[PDB]
Amino acid sequence: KVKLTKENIVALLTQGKDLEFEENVAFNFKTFCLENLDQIKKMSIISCLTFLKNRQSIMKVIKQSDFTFGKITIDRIGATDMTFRRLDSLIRVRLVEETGNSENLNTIKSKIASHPLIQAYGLPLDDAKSVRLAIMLGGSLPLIASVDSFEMISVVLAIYQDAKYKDLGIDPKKYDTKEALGKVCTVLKSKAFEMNEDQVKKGKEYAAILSSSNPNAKGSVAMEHYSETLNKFYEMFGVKK
Amino acid sequence: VKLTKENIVALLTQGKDLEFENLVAFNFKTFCLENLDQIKKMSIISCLTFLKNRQSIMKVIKQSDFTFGKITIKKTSDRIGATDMTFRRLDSLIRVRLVEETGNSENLNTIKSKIASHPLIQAYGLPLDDAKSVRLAIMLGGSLPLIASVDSFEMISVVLAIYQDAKYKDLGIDPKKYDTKEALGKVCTVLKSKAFEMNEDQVKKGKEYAAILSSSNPNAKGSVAMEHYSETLNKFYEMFGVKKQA
Amino acid sequence: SKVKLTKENIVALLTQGKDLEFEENFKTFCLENLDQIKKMSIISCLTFLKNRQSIMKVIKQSDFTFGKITIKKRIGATDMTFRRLDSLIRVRLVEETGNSENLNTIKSKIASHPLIQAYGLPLDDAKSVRLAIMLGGSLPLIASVDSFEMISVVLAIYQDAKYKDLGIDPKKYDTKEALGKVCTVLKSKAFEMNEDQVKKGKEYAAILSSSNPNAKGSVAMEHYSETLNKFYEMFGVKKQAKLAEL
DNA sequence: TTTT
DNA sequence: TTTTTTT
DNA sequence: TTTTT
Repeated sequence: KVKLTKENIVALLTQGKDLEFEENVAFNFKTFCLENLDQIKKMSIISCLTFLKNRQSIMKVIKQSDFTFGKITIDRIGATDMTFRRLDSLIRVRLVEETGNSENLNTIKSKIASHPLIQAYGLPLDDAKSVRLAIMLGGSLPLIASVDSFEMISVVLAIYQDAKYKDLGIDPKKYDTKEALGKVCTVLKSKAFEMNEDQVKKGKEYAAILSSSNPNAKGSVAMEHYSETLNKFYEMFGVKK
Repeated sequence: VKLTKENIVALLTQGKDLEFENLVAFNFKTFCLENLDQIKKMSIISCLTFLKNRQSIMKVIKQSDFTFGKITIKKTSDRIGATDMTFRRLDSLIRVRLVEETGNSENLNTIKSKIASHPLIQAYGLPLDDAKSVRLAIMLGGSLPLIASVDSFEMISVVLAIYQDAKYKDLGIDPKKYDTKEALGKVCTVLKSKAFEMNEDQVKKGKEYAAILSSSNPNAKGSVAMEHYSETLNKFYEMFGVKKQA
Repeated sequence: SKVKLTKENIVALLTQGKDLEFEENFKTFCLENLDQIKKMSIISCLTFLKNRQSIMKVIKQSDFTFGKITIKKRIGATDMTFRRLDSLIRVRLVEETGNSENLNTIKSKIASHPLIQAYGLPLDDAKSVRLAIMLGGSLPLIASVDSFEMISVVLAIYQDAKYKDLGIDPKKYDTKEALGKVCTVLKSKAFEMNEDQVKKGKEYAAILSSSNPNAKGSVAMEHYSETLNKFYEMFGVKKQAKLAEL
């Protein structure tokens, strides 16, 4: 029995030797969060929301080459290392904190109505919890779930994305929506997180806003615009609209 | 500011408030007007072959960067430009090209004969008598949201979209692979975006197509299980007790 | 007129006014590179299967090179891919079940693999062990190797039927598409299922029928199975109820 | 607006 | 519903 | 514990 590594896999396939892989250190993002979060709080709240909006756009440019910003620069990742998903996740955790201040919250909610991911969910933007979910959308749920009080909002969003992946236009091949939820629970069990009635009810408040979201708007305002004519064709075919 | 690497380093390193912009506004009708001439250089028999072998042809194109003539599919990733050529954009051009040829008697006759053996055809039990019926056949399997933006193709798109929506069970359409409500929903967005109005002429035109669809004899399945294989496959489903055959 | 479907033929289809038609091997790939994999230990092979998913991520980490062979992660017909490696090893392992002593080693070791026991597959004879080697493999690839046709397509059907019981996610693995691809392979080699091949298939199907399938998602999701299911049903149909006070 |  | 990181 | 819509 040998530790599962990259150099062992090349030897597995090239040698007549009998090899097995131990399976059975430890990275904590919450601990990582406590460190680098102070550094991201020096970012402007506006600079953070631009990051969320251009996430995929910013990502492609960063992946062009070794990307260096300040003293940190973004294939086995060390526990102190900064990753794009880790940068994204810090920025999201940071922003949720600002939803406790009314002045920042108004700017966030208003600007947060203009995200590409937002409106696609058709998520209602009413209270602070409504804003936090918007900040949550598109983030690395396995990472963020490890931060305290972020456990339920993470696993709740994970299930909704798993359930409604079609409506949300989520390609299961591009994004494994089951695996994501599977990973979240792995993280919660590592912190021995237990889901009590308070956490579950807290989750249900989160869950409510997600049910009230409307994943497809444009396609449902044009259909009703032509519904008089559309329904006349429905009727000729089997069933009556 | 324009999105660059130096603006991103300033986003993360400065207490300054920064902004940048994302996707490309695309209009298939314009794309069609441009690239349709390049597709007119294909043989009509070659076009129907493309349609008949759609899935097979796609996979080969998707193996690598595919270049033909001036056109290149550029494989995938980095999103898609409004000027760029895609497989679906290619497929839809070929269908649009074919539908125009239905104004010609000799061409109408060759297509009608050649397209009668396609797998998607026969699955609909579509009768091929007149020109309008043949257009519907060319239409089958095509990207209705793309083709609908092209002039005069609005009604045939939305009527077929609704029919697929009503008869999606009879047609053996998997709701997970193809959301038949979403598809109709996209077509109307396209029609509404060009301010298409359904007057009595268009509605009357729509009904001419719809008539052809009621008279059609829709058939589920029509997959790649041989007439030699259907008999043996279902014995095993029954062995697992999961066959509905009788 | 009728031509083989290739990349140069598709360019000729689109760029030439000539009339072209089509009208429709890994086995060859198998005969070549399998000898490279035969130097592996049978135990090393079973380690590969057991640790399939984990090893894959390490391989997908970068361009993976072992011996003369390298996995990039475009693909040549001769290039080696992860699935091609996995399928080679599974074919290799099936050959070794023709030897009684090796059959014991495989039977003993593979009895502890996660996919087995999830199937609740009983391990008695050689044919039972082959099905065990078969689990999780690429059915369309392995189907192209001779004499692997029936075990491939029978297992493909069992999975299409029992995907619910096996805890198989239709989103991650299209259980119909897989079956569809296997038959496509059989038709491409013009495979015929006579009474004997079906009799052979029925022998396999029997063993899968005698199996008792029990699957649960990973380790942690089963630990949280009681609380998790409560959340799925709240996102069922459509509901917008808010909860106000006065 | 994509290997539907 | 052959080629891919498809439980 | 990664460029996962």
